[PDB]
Amino acid sequence: QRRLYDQAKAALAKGNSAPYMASRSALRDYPLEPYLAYDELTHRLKSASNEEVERFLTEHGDLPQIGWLKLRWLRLLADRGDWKTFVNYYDPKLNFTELDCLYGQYQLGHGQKAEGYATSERLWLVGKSQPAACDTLFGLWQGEGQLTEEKVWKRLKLAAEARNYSLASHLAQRLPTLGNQGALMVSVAQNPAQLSQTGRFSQRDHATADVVGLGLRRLARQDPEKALSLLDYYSSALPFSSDEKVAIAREIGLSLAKRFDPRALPLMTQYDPGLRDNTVTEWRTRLLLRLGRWDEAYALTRKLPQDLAATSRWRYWQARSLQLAQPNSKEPIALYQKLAGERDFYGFLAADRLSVPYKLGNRPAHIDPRVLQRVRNAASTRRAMEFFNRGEVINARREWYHAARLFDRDELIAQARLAYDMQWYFPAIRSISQAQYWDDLDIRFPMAHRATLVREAKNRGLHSSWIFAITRQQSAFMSDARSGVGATGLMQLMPGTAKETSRKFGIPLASTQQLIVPDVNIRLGAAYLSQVHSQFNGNRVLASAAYNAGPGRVRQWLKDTRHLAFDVWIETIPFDETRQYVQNVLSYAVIYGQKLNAPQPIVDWHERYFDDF
Repeated sequence: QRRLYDQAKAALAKGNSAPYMASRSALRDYPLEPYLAYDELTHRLKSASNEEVERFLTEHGDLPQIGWLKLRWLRLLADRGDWKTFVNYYDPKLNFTELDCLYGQYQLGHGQKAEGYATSERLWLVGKSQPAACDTLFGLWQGEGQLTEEKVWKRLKLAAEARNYSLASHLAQRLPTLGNQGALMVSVAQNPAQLSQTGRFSQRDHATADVVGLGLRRLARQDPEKALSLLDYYSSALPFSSDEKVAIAREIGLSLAKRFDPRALPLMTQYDPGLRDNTVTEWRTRLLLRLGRWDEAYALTRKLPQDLAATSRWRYWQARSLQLAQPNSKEPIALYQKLAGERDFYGFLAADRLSVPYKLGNRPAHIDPRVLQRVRNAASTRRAMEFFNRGEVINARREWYHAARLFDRDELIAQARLAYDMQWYFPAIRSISQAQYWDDLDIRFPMAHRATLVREAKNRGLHSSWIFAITRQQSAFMSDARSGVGATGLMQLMPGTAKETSRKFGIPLASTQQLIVPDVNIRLGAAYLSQVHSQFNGNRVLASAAYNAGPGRVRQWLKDTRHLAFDVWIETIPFDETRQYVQNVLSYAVIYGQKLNAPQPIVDWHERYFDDF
């Protein structure tokens, strides 16, 4: 009929299961019933039989939350010493370190000594604190003389790299001979500038080298110039392995290169001449492009390994570096023509360099309805469908992601289309993306919140395509999206920025929790957008970057320039996030330009060259 399941759900959270038992067989057919079964079993888990739990795991092993039952149940199996059953259900792919440490204890108590050692070492060499279950394991492992001073030293080094200094220190008080260098590693990790006192760190042993090597790699982040100076000294003074040296040169080189210091080039060249490190290789090339050294850039683009060379990034820059080095050569038009077909930032630049139309080619997928029917009738779908109609966004979203976890390519696309048809845009975007079917531009770039975006764009003299592109990159139309560091909503406003932006523009805000309202979020998003637009003279390349990284960052990336090309500037952005972000926004603006029937070239005329001059 139509289900008052909330009676039973209210009974179970908290206390009593009597309504669920009464109701149960009316809900034989209802899809969310097994969430009730789940809690009913979970509250009495400590006294449920094996055969009952095992049976629940077979019948409902498709539930998003089934892993938590396995964790709670396997704790009991270990306490009770019922290892036969523990091992039948312990799954490493749950990623529960409590369980992995429990499985280590099994290994050691049941003959598998080599494997238990290896398990213990694998969980010991971690720079953060581990569960209590692992203390028991590390106790046992130690009691078979495997916990050597070398390994407590190695974990100490990981902990200092993780900046977990209370852990790092506990470990330093456990070094029977190296306790000096342990204390010295923690000092240096906290302030690596102390390495200027070279007399204090010249004790010629491997432990001292470990402290100096860490110190130099950390110092390289904020003072790469000082660290470059000190490298020369310390490499003579101390027994660095060849790999320990290249690891230091890597950080010093990368940090110098991101400040556009040409002293990075000889260092990078000497410590990675094989072009083994992709990141060193890309920034070596980027630094050359910044300095106008086109020939060297070009030579370098020709040496790249297969996996870099195959990218659109370095196909482009091979072509453009040649065009810059040899303006009169025609080898670059061949290279651009092969690339101009790709629907991607670099492919658009290639098409822009040839003055030829961009290639979009919207081509939605041939789907078998026998596949569509199967995915529409899957238990996980039926449940997710029902959570959507109930208002529970997060539960429906949880069900959706988790079913997709094991769907093949055909099924994922079927899933994608089902979500599009509901106007449920972010999950369609998400599913089609993990399907890697990129040609369906209707699903990938839908016109969601069009009224509200097109309105607040005209409001502030901004192009519709550009606001469409920002919110697509920032949220992908998840109205309640939240980032790792607390940026909130469709245009990922930062609580601190939202506060400023509210105050300035006379747009009222109740709270950070109100950033989830589309109409609120877009007003003060599009406000802050026009501000940074105006701060950089209508330059969407600069203005975009500012939106993601702060105008003071963008100002720093503009000193001291003179007639810098826009593509070289974008390519040489120090932050990987902000570089990718800018590239995506500019690309998405092209595409939403076509879909809004207000064409947008990859860059405007006035954006092509800029400087702080």
